[PDB]
Amino acid sequence: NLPTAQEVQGLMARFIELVDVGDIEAIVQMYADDATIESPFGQPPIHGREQIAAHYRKWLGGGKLRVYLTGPVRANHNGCGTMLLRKEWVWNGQPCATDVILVMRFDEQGRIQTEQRYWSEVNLCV
Ligand SMILES: */C(C)=C\C(=O)c1ccc2cc(OC)ccc2c1
Repeated sequence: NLPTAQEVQGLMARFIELVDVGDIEAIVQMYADDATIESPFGQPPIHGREQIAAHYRKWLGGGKLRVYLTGPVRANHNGCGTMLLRKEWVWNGQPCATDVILVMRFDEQGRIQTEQRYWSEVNLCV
């Protein structure tokens, strides 16, 4: 009854494609109304399309954030998918780069219900 692996792959691919061009309005639509993006920093989770919109607006509004799909998009048949990305930007006045594993869980309507992210900071200074 949930989205097949192929659908998940396509959806996450499209998600990356939407992030690449900074289509925030389109991105927010891919999430469920009560979607949740858990924090990888031990903060309380983002919840609702409003907070998600604000989050993506904040982080993508600048345009100075690069995101590259490094690994292939994998997915099971439990409506869950995973992918490996590299994020590159600069906070304050210090260059920053990190590898990120995104895990997305889709609902029966094909929208993102729960999303998790796992970081691995890239060595740059030494
Ligand atoms: C990349 C430069 C940043 C993130 O991917 C990022 C930043 C902040 C949050 C907060 C949160 O819950 C408050 C969930 C995910 C992220 C992701």
